[PDB]
Amino acid sequence: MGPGFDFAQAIMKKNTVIARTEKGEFTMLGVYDRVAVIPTHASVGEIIYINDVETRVLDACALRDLTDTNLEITIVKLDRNQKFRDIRHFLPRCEDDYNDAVLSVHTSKFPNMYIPVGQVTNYGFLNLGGTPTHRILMYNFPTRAGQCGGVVTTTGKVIGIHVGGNGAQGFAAMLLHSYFTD
Ligand SMILES: C[C@H]1CCCN(S(C)(=O)=O)[C@@H]1CO
Repeated sequence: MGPGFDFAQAIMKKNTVIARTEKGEFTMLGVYDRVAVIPTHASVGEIIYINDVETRVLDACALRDLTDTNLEITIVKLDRNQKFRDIRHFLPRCEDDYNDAVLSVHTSKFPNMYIPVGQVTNYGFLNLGGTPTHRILMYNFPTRAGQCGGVVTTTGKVIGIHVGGNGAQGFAAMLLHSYFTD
């Protein structure tokens, strides 16, 4: 409808795949080469389905901060025959608050879904499903099961991936440029 949705659509149409694990179907953001991200609660194994194609996992790393606290981001390298558009220049360098964010989802259940979530708070610490978690962003939208892995954008920035909710608020794990230096 506007430039927020325009930037979100541009990311969804080139930089997302549908990932399926034994824990369900997830929006999965491709960042560069064969490297993508997914919430750590997806429990990625040796094999994953990418757009319903059996795909070997070449590497999978559940990120933690230097306090050894969960970040809820898993970085996956996929045995895929095609590279993602490199979007690392749209990643923030620092933890921040944001205005006017969009959460975008693409699964079998929720295709071509875009949610204007509004103001995004650097919330920081969250007890997420019983697990102490750092670098959490919060937005005031009643997100539901099926939205995990959803991409959070502003105009010009890819800032996080949806990892949970409490029925009234939704929570995303930050994406930082420093996670994807090679
Ligand atoms: C292609 C296989 C990879 C290993 C796991 N299995 S399975 C029966 O779902 O456990 C996949 C079958 O589609």
